[PDB]
Formats: sequence, structure tokens, C-alpha cells
Amino acid sequence: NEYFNSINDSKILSLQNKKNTLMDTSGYNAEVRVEGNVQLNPIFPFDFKLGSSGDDRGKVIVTQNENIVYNAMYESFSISFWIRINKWVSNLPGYTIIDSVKNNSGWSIGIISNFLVFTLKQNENSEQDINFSYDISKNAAGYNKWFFVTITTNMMGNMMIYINGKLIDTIKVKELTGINFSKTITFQMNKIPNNINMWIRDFYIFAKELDDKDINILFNSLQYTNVVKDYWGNDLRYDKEYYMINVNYMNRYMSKKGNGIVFNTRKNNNDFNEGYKIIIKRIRGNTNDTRVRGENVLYFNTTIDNKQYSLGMYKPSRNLGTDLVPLGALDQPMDEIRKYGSFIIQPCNTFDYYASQLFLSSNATTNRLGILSIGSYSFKLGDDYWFNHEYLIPVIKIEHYASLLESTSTHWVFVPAS
Repeated sequence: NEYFNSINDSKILSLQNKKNTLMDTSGYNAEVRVEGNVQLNPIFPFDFKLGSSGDDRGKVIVTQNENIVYNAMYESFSISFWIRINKWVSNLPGYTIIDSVKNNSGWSIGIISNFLVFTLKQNENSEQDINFSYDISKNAAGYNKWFFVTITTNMMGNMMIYINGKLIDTIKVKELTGINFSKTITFQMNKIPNNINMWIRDFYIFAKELDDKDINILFNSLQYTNVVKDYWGNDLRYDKEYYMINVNYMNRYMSKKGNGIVFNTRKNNNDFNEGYKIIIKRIRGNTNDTRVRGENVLYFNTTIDNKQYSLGMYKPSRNLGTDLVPLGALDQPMDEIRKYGSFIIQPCNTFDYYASQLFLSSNATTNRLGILSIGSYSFKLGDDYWFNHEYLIPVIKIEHYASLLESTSTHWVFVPAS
């Protein structure tokens, strides 16, 4: 795969984490100082963490050698990295997160409100910037997911910004005389006059202008595709409590009536703190390392009252439709769970969310009998006696699901109860 090699040749700075230490694996060997409280993840993705807290707070400084800066100080360059910010609310005040400016000239990345802005500066008067705005409708609880930023900048060409491989906003670079690029880049959360976290990982800078096919290769090479992710982009894990949500129904939480699992309307969308939680339990794995991966056969438990149930098929009070059968909370032994409560997970990640599809399994094997979806149906549950009622329920389509195989009503996400 030379495509990958051709890009790496142009790499002037590669801020990676090896041996539990931040360093420059570019080969040009930059200086990396780690001041303050900077958590460093031992587990992949070997990310490093920073805060907005006062006093001793995290600071990472990187100093590049004069020779290699001077050459690339006026031509073409790109910046690419993974970022995550927790409680990135829409009313958030302005912050500078990554900054590379010495004497009123350079480049600077910052976040304010629903915007992540990238400024280019020459002097104290004039400055040209590009930004990415997050869709507040889709992210009422805050844009708290991991996302991969890529900024290409050609000095007499174009200055574009990418998120997750998708081009977002693009503007024309202005005449910038007297623009001196600093030899220092500082990762630190500094407020702007008039408690959040930030995770960074794989901060690369290139000496050329990367194209669409290059960016998207980079994006895809820099993730484990077969590791299913939670809502925020972290490795989805077994034996961990999550809130199970359908992509088409982000304003519903999970509840129970009789044997039936029923979805209900969230009171608010500040937090995800509502309804019953589930735990994912493993059955069959190509690997056995706590992480949930594609083609793993699995099942779901959940503690409702002081009992613990497992999600599994049941016979509804009347027929809901052809080949259609509801999923519910059942107190069933492992033999029943293998017949009627096992699923095969497949990751499905888009620009909007990190989700997954769930296929009904045949006797806990990877052979597929159906697909887990969601719908509103009229039947009896619990104390219901006189009339049928409409319930929004999880439902498995059996045998013929090629239609639903592409529907976003089959995309499920998992939000931790942290």
C-alpha cells in the first residue's frame, strides 16, 4: 500500500504516543515537553488528555527544528488529528486549544459555542479564518464524540477544513505578507476574556496539500474498523452498562411493560440519564479481549427492579405483521438465550453517529435469521385487558429483511452510564 507510504514521506511532524511517552515519530525529531497534569492513556488509542481547570493544568509544547520550518514556511501544509471534547455545549465560551503563534503571526485552533475555528494570522489587524459548526439539533446533549479533523492550507491555493473525511467549509486564502510561522505548537486550553476536558491523538503535520482521496485514506487507516464503538466513539465493551438507543429515536429511553420492552419519551435532552440500562455479554468471539467486535455473537442483560433479565423474543398478544416478532425482557436460562436472544453485531459508523446493526443468530452461531429494528404496534402488554394500545417496541424481522438492511431504523447506539 504505497498510497499510505507516499503521504508519510511528506510528514514533518508526527505527535504519537509510544512507550507511555509523547514523542515525534516523524523522523525529524521535534522536542516534546509535557508540563502540568496531562493524563496519558495506556490502552489504545494512546490518547492524551487535558483540562480547562485552574492552577496546575495540562500543557504540551512541541518545538520544531529551524531548517525544516523555514522551507515549509511559505508553500503548502496540512494538519490532521483526532479530537474529543466533553460537554461541548452550544453556549460554550471561547477557548484556544491548539496554538502556534509567536509574534502576532501563525496559526491557531480554538473552540467557541458550536464552532471549532482555525485562524490564520499575519499581523494584529488582519486575520482570515475557517470553521466547522456542529448540528445542534442532532446533538442536544453536547458534541461529545471523537472526531477526526483535517485542515489543508495552500498559501496561494485554497484553505479547506475536513471532518471525518467530509469537506465542510472552504475559502480563498488572502494576500498574507509578513506571515512568520512559529517553531512552537502549544496544546493547552486557554480561555478568552469575555469545566471541560479535551482528548487528542495522532497529531500529524504534512509538508503538502492533501487531497480528498488522501485524507479519506488517512481517516480510515487511523481507526480499528472491526471494533464496534459507543456513541462517543470509544471502544464498545462487554460487561459495561450502556443506554441502548435507536438512531431514529434519540428522544426515547428504554422501559418495560410485562414481558415487553417499550420505548418512552425522554423528559429532557441535557443528559442521557434515563430509563433502564443494558449490559452486553459475549458468547462467541474470534478474539477474547473485552472489546466488542464485528461478527461476535452476543446477548443483552439488564437490571430492571432487583431482578436481572435478558432481551429475547416473545409471543405478542396478537400478530404484529408477517415475519415480525417483538424483543422483550425475559428471565430465561442460557439455552433459551441461545435460541431466541442471541445477536451478531456489525459496526455501522457514519458522519452523524457511531452505531451498529444487530442480526438475530441461529443457535448462537454466526448464521443469520433476522435483523433487529424498531416500530410502533398495537397489542396488549402487562395489565392491558380491554383494548390494544400502541407501543414503540424493538422488533425482529425474520427471513426477509433486505429492505430493512439499509434502513436507519436498524442502527443502534450505546451511551455509557458514566
